[PDB]
Amino acid sequence: GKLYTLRYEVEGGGFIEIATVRPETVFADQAIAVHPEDERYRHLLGKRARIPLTEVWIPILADPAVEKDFGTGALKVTPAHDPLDYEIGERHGLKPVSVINLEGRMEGERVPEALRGLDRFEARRKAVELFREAGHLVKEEDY
Ligand SMILES: C[C@@H](O)[C@H](N)C(=O)NS(=O)(=O)OC[C@H]1O[C@@H](n2cnc3c(N)ncnc32)[C@H](O)[C@@H]1O
Repeated sequence: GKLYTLRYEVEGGGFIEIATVRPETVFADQAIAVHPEDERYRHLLGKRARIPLTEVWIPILADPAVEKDFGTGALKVTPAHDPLDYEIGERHGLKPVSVINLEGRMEGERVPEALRGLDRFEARRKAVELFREAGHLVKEEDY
């Protein structure tokens, strides 16, 4: 597998970078969480970030469960698809949004048209290319 670092547009200008090994779940993001003491993102608390390939904006919020040394230190939170995110979601009242159905296929208005209906694994590969082509892929690392 690979680790992808994506740049999400920030309200007012600029970007915040997030790392993930599950690029296909980006569309289910409900928040970007950062540790309240992280100087890299403190000034972004309270502003919003736009999910790549969508017109959806999500809050950049503070949560002490975030590890500054993991990934970029900025954690994309998808309550519907990760157990820790679910807890962050509970702490902040986030609404879980799922973009992968029980049969394992991508679904939902927030999912890019070219990805709807694809099985999760093919969607992962394709999502990376859509991100790359659109200028959201900062980098990729091999395990
Ligand atoms: C699917 C995403 O929405 C999910 N947040 C996630 O991180 N996906 S992941 O598989 O790339 O990440 C693996 C695990 O490491 C956790 N993790 C990654 N970065 C951090 C961080 N900076 N602080 C705390 N946990 C982290 C993720 O929440 C998840 O539990």
